Amino acid sequence: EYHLMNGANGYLTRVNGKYVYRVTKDPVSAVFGVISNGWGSAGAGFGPQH
Repeated sequence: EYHLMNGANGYLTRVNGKYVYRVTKDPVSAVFGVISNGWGSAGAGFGPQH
């Protein structure tokens, strides 16, 4: 086939996209962001969202 026709490794490549979305949604990603950023809310962001 040809990539122009439909695109080789198109849907397969996007498979990782779903995993990324789930990871971002999870609080784990937020932790990496807060820790990496080095800036804490110390008010609302800090602790449970509630």
